[PDB]
Amino acid sequence: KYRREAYHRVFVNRSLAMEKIKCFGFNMDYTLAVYKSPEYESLGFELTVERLVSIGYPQELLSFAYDSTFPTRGLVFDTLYGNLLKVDAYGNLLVCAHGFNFIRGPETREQYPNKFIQRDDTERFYILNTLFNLPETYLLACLVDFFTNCPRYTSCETGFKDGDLFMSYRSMFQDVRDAVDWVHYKGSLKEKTVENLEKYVVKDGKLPLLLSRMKEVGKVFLATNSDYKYTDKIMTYLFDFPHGPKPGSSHRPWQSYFDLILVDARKPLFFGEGTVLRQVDTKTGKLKIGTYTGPLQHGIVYSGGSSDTICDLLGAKGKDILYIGDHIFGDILKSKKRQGWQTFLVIPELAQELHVWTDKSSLFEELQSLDIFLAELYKHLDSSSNERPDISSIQRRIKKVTHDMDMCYGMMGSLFRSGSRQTLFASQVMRYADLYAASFINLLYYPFSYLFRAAHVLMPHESTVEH
Amino acid sequence: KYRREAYHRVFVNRSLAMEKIKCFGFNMDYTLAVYKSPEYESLGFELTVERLVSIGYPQELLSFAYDSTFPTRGLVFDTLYGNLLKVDAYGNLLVCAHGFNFIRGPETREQYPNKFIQRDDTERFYILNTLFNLPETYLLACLVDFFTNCPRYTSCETGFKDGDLFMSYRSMFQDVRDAVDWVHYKGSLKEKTVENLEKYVVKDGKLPLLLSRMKEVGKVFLATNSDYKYTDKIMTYLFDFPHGPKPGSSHRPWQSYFDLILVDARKPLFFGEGTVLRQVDTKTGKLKIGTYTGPLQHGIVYSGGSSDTICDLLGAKGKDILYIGDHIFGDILKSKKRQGWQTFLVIPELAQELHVWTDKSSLFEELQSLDIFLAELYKHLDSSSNERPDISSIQRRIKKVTHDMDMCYGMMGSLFRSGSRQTLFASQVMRYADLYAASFINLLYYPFSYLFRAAHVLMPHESTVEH
Amino acid sequence: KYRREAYHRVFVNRSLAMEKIKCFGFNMDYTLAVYKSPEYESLGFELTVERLVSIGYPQELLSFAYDSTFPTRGLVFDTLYGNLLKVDAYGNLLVCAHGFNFIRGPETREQYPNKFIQRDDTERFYILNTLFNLPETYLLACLVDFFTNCPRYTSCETGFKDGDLFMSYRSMFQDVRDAVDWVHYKGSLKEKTVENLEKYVVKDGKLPLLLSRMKEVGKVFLATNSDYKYTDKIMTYLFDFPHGPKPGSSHRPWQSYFDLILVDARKPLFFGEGTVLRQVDTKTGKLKIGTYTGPLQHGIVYSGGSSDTICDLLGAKGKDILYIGDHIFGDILKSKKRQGWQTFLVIPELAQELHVWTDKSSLFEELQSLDIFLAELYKHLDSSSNERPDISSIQRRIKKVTHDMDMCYGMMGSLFRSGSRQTLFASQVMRYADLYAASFINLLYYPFSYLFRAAHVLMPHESTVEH
Amino acid sequence: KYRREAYHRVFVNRSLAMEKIKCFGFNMDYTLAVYKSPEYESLGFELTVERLVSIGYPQELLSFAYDSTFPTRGLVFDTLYGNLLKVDAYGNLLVCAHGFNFIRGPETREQYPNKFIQRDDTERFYILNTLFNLPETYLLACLVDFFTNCPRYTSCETGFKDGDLFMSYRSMFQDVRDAVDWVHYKGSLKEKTVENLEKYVVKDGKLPLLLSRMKEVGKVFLATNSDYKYTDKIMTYLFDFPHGPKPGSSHRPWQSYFDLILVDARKPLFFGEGTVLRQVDTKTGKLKIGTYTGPLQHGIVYSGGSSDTICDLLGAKGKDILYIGDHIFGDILKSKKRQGWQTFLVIPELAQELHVWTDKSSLFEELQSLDIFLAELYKHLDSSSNERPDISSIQRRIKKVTHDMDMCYGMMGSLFRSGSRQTLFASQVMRYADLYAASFINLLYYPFSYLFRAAHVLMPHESTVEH
Ligand SMILES: [Mn+2]
Ligand SMILES: [Mn+2]
Ligand SMILES: [Mn+2]
Ligand SMILES: [Mn+2]
Repeated sequence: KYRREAYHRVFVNRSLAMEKIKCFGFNMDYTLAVYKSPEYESLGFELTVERLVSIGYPQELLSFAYDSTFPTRGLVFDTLYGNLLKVDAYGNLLVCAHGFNFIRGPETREQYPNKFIQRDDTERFYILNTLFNLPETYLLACLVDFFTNCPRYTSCETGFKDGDLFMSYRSMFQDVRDAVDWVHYKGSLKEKTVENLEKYVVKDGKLPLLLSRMKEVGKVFLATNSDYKYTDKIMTYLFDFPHGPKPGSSHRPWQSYFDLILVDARKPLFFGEGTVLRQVDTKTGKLKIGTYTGPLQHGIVYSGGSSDTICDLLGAKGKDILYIGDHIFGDILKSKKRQGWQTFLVIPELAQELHVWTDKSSLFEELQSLDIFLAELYKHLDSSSNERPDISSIQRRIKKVTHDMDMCYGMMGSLFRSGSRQTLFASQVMRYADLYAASFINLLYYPFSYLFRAAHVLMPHESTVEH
Repeated sequence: KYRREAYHRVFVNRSLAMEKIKCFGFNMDYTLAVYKSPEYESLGFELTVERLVSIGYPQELLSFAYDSTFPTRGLVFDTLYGNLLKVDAYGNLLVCAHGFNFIRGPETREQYPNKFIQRDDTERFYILNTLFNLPETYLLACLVDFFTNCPRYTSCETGFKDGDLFMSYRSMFQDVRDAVDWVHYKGSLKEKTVENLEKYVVKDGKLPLLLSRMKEVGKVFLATNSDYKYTDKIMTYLFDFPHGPKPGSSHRPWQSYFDLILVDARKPLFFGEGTVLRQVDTKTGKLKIGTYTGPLQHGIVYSGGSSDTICDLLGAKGKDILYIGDHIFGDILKSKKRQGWQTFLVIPELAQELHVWTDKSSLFEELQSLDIFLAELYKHLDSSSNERPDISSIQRRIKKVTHDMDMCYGMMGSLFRSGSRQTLFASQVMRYADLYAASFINLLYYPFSYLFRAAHVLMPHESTVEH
Repeated sequence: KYRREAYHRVFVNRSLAMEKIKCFGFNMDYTLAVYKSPEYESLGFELTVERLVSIGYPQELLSFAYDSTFPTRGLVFDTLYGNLLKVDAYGNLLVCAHGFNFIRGPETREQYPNKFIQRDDTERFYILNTLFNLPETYLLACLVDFFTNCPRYTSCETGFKDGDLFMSYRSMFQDVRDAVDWVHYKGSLKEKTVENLEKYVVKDGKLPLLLSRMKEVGKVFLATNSDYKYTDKIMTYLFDFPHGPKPGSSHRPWQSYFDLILVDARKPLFFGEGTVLRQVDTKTGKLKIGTYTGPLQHGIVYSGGSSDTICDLLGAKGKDILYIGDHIFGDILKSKKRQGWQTFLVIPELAQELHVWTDKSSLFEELQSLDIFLAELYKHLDSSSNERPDISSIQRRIKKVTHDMDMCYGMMGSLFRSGSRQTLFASQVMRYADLYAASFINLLYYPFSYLFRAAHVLMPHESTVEH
Repeated sequence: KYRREAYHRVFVNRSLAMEKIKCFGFNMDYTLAVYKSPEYESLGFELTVERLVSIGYPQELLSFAYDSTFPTRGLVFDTLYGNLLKVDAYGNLLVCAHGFNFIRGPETREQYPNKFIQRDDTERFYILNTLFNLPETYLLACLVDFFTNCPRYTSCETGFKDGDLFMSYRSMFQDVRDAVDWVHYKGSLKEKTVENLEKYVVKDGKLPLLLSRMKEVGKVFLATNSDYKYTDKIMTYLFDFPHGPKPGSSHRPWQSYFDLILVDARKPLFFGEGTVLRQVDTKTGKLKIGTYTGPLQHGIVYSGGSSDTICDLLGAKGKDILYIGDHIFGDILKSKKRQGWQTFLVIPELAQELHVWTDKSSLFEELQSLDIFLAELYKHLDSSSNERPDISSIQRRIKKVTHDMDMCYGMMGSLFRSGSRQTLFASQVMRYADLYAASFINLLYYPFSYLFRAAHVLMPHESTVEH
């Protein structure tokens, strides 16, 4: 079967007829504005450590340097025990690292009955799904690791003693949750991003190309959580080329690419009741007291609003809308809110994941062989056979190799799978995302008539027995 | 790769080393005692209809004949709208049946906001998961269909006018809930099973052979929900052969195969608090005055108890126990109760579903040809090229062929999937079962040294890109 | 101030000028047709018990005798714990009865977190508001009590073991819900009422006198939920006197008193969408082939319809209509449906409750003496003085005397209050009813020019400080 | 019966034994810290207008001067129509003012079907319950009034046109909700309060007196939403006297009056799950990284936390706690959260209310007379009488007089009642408050042994018929 080159591919959870698509919606941060890596994470990391120091934390935090090779996205911080957990779709622990000390085997079960956590218990466990969580994730490890090995800190099971005062991982987590939040919304993160854009944000003429062709088959809108001063800066840079969509054409403003522009969306509340629909005065970047209602002329820019409001202005309905973004949402209203958008989920980790999947075929093959052999020793055996062939050295070599394969993805494994088992993150992707790729940009390699036909997912009795 | 024949396979969700199994636990009903189909469904069906009529439902209910080709296990009854729903792992409706009229396409949105249900509502939706639910599934369809088309009944959104009386589907469903309950627990269902065991229950000497071999390598126990009177009749019939485990050998009683036997288990409550541990007078079948607990001397038959008590009585830890059964439980206590068994789930539908996967390969292969060709019509295309090639006709042949395939399994399709999407049921199997096969009997084809290595389950970007 | 005798009074929640009333609407059942007590309760009680037994409840249910001294109208059945709850306007438990054992003091907290229920849960709690609910109230108590104390039944938190069967209170309640429904709508309850009208229904010539006088000053209509067959029997019995309105005058048919008559009203649905407006063939009692709508010529008897259609047929606006009845509705459409009637609510308990307020004044006055004295023991005291005067004994005499008072109204006390706190029922009366009396008949003592001026309802700082 | 002087009285909704009280909890803002009136409201008003001007609103807003005689607490802003509504306990409109134009009579019904609003519809209606709402309330009127009469503004039904731009009352309301919030939490409101304390906050040596006696019979805690820098300033001023509790005694720090001090409570979330329990470093007023757990020694000061945490540290249970405050809470968790505090609700408006109730007895009397007379004209009348005595001039004089009585409380009537009918605010008081007074300070006139015995609330048939 013909398939495009792996790195251009859009992958398909649920089938989707692109001719049917009338409106393309865009997330900005980490979707059109891909922040550069590991620079941007380093930036967030350092400002968060500097905020933690300024509010009391010890100076050794300034020795911390963000390491992009530790965190995998989607881990669970357990504020009871201070652990970064990699669980599966149902709650089973696949990885448990205390600080940087990976708890391997039976001693996990000591803390976690049945190697199992009830991931609905959000008072105890915080999911770290988003791309911005990456620094917070490495940081939580650094903090747990440092205090655990710092002689002036007595480690107990839920935190650390220091004389009369006790700092629990729950208190420690909230300080980190505050700092992070403070950095995003009151620190210099936006500011220092906007003043060295070439170091932090990607630029690529494929962005104005693809959006322009999208605008010839349908409408294009932007629904971003950032304000207008931030969005104007970021979007001006992404469209700063000495031409427009194609070489030779005049450059045009980034606004000219969107039928509707909405900032201050307040997602996910955006997707329910919303906030009052407001309008931004594009000169001050402040909200106008008035708001222009009616037709959909260009030059207007909205703040607040609702999915319904955006859908009414565009004159669409949910299934006419392909929402393109890096965030995974719930369906807490899908059973009442009659309107339901399609989804394209951006998953940047896929780029390096696909490199491992190809550039490391020797480990996938050699696992295939150790399983061939295994399935051969037991060939002529049934329950009558009482032979116990030694397979320890084999069972050893499968661990060492699937661990090697794991570590190709970094110290916390693949985003989508630990060893054989799938992650909780993979399931949310399969639940939420009709389409997904490493960047939406890969839509450029598909015609807008394209029929995306879902990939079959097989249960064991389907993947391992022939027709 | 070498694989055992499809109909002897045990399938592996999570990997398992059998050499580490020190106890084999058995469900009785629909595990060891496979009731014959469609006879046993019919017998429950007719007694339930007969119980309903004896409380006032019209005499036309007696014209019903149970029909095995309609129900698929695991469907959801909507008590609001009187519909049988086949949903996916996340709540997406795959199939809506009001009685026998299948709601196809857009008028499902009319009743279900995004073709979606919030299946966490155990006041509106009822899962029909179990093999005993099959009659009650088909009954619900018949009842809603009859009152819909009976001229003397006015049909409403949420029920029927029965003259001056309003019969809500929810009130009608609880009537069917109580009748099934009453028939199983107080009617003639058990008695009419015992007095014609050959008509209702499967027999096979493979059962004592296997259980004899399990007792060579580990302890063996029976934890059933039935009473000892019924359990003696059933287990004695199943072991009525003019020889013991092998041919030529002396027959031994069915008790002799179990180091522990437990009736009145009251699962799932069994698996948490439980009930008081009782001891059955094997003679009367009534409970003893006390309970001689202590040594594991076979001859004692317990009533009630808890998972905890079995493990103590057998002197074993959870991970030593492989619990063999046909019921899917939830991990509601997995995060606290330090003891957690391994599981083998018996899924009988697998036999005839494996038949369709093999004797209907004309359809799988043709759908694949329609997918090779589809991919070929778009080989040289991109967002640049604006050809709109007509695919509607071939896009019609894919519907008819996936409908034909879905219909190879009955009117509600495969247990595990609808066309391409996986069923809620498939995912509950995935969460619960370490191993699964059409019958537990299939263990007989594997050495008890076997390493069951799990099947890789691929995401779209895994199944669709090469190494 | 001059007031009419207590037993002739009409009480005023919201003020009303009768001279502005242009239509008088009548509920039939338990308004115009006051069923005799305890005979009619008994007759429904015995048929419901007899319906339950015919579907499998034990024969001891036939030993039950309906007992008028137990139930108070407006109680809440908890389907979880099988309790009859008397709560206040905000959800505070005043009284908890498991069967006939009254839960007093601290073990109510054991079942109810703050002696409180979230009465918005129409899946767990059921309000028993209506005069037809009285039998079903007492029945629920008997049933829970019998299975609690019957030796062959094991009692659980949420139900009973009926041998191998679990009978939940919720499942037991819906059985009683359907039986009452069936008895009213399909059993012999109506027929056994018609064939001994003198035993079951009150008669009084004050009824035609009043309705004759209303027709002098305004239009008059009947909007009942019963059918015309039943309505003819009932209304003809009520008007069977050997004279018309006054003595000496010629009798006239019961129809002659109504400008419009409406059966099969299907209230409350009547009050919104409604049903199609139908016309009854007065001869057969079956529906005509069509409906001759138009002029208001008396002789036409309608079926179905809506509040809207009555107003159109009478050519009147809501505020012209005074709806006389015994049922309390909710303001679920009051904020949109521009049409809203005035209301007179019939509360029969008021007769004997007015008796206790007058013939038990020995108790009210003594409680007041205990309050004068209590206030006297603390006259010269403040946060300065630290005397702790012993009041426990007098604080005991206040309990026994408020219990004695509460018991002057039956085992569940007054309809409107428990000791000092007001009942949920009292506040629903307050929300719904403009006027209220023990019977609508009491209008007869007021001129149709009367200005009903509302009673001031004082807050503590109003009732307890002088001008 | 003996009663203390009206202005010293504590009023009693539900009975409460003060000997039973172990812990006294305190709200700060508007409870211990009574802000002076109308100065403090003026202050908030002006800063909010200045914030509205700075973000775009027209300069004429600076002409606004806060008028304390317009707002009554507890009104409903309807963002659809821009109306301040005074409704009753169930949704019935008692007052409707558009800006300063009081809609009186039938034209209300044009906008409000049945003079009724569904007050649960919080997307449309905002309740203005709190003391801080007073300026926002007057302001909403000023804004609606100004734009309505400003020639350059075209008034429509849901807002105002100004050429191409439309400003809806919903957009207008959110700007006011923002400004207000901004003033409280980022403007100079706290700041300018703290720098002229003698103009804004009341001081009274009865505060340290009463708290000291409370500390001799039980524990005292503070649970305030303000931070520690604000709380220290405010509390130091309230206890700035040249003595301690009594004349002649040494002054002691305000902290010495509390066993537990909690700031940053985040009520009402405080009363559910809470926030992490933190500790404040009393020198910086910033949060310590550590937190001291264990005994309850003085010198420690908490931030965040939970009702449960405060209750555990104090070693109490809900009914041991009398929570003293000016805010009215819901019981959204009262049906699950096992712990439930008693309540003392501070209602400052009561001071002036009680002056009207006494200093204006001539209007209450003259209404009593017009009702005596009314009840006399209709004395010798029944339904036989067809006399229509003219009572228009009387019915006129009752309106003019109950309007005069109303206006003694200000332009929007009493806090607790409009004319005869009670307000929605009065009902929440009766639901939430076990005790209430104009200031908690009145506890000083009651012994701590005092039994507060609820005031009887009477239904019409109880207040108007004798024993
Ligand atoms: Mn984003
Ligand atoms: Mn079973
Ligand atoms: Mn009625
Ligand atoms: Mn306050």
